Amino acid sequence: NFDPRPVETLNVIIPEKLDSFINKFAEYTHEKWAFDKIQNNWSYGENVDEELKTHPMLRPYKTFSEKDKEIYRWPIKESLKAMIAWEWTIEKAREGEYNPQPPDLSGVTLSRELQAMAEQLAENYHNTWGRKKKQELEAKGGGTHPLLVPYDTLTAKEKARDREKAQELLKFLQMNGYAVTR
Ligand SMILES: [K+]
Repeated sequence: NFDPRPVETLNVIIPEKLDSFINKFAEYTHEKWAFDKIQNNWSYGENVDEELKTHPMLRPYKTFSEKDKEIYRWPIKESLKAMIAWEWTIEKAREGEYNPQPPDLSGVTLSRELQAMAEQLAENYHNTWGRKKKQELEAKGGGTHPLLVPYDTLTAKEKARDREKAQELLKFLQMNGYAVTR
């Protein structure tokens, strides 16, 4: 049985001094996506077109409106607000380390303790998805979904996407010299 309760972020305020990290990481996530698109021969085009493989977001993050940057910044803000909600500390302890070439995060090793923190983030992403999914199903007439179970009961394969998202955030924080502790 599954009763997902993602942490409540609505009144959680991110400190001003994280705004710079938020934009850098948003730019990173856009570049990564763009890089993968371009490797499959997508190119800029005014419209999204699956036959022609064009996408209007295939251009520099720097050239976006605030609305389009927000596509990438929103989910990062939601992750940071969950961490702040859980009373984790995020502090800049050290100095940090169209043709997108985003940094490679393959070589970033997270401590066991940060990997443990990634599990709480992943479970929260799963609970956010599961709560939204229950609403979506009810709005459409009812029905079910095989992943509407507690995160801990998921298979390793089923957990991967939420683990990868949680690891990417914690790796980019580390790379930019942030210590994350609880
Ligand atoms: K970019």
